[PDB]
Amino acid sequence: STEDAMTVLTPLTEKDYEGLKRVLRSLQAHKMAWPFLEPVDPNDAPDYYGVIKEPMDLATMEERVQRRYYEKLTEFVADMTKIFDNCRYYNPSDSPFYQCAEVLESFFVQKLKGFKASRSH
Ligand SMILES: COc1cc(-c2cn(C)c(=O)c(C)c2C)ccc1C1(N2CCN(C)CC2)CC1
Repeated sequence: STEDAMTVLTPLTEKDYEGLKRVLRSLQAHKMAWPFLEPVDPNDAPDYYGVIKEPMDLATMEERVQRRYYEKLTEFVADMTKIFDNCRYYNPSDSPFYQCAEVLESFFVQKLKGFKASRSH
């Protein structure tokens, strides 16, 4: 209800998408976001799609944001987390992609905390 506190389960409104779009754009503009901007190209990693069952990337999240796919903030955070978890599953810790996931994930958490602090019904 309008009287209850905001949480990760609060239904997202059209208004909340202004902040989600801002957060997503900030990730897309980060210099270390290059491994995640688009789906992994099978030619760059021929075994990838036989290992990673649920791929995710920032362009797919942008499409989902445009379609208002996310009903609760938990679902948005889950897709973002899948990007980084897939990266850390598939790649060794010394991979440049893994290093990009470590910086971009804590940047996402910084931005998400700001989104949450600013949110009202
Ligand atoms: C080696 O460069 C990349 C690697 C990945 C990648 C990302 N993530 C998360 C992975 O887990 C794996 C396994 C990979 C391979 C993404 C993009 C590129 C870039 N392009 C290379 C040439 N290609 C034709 C277009 C993309 C942008 C430099």
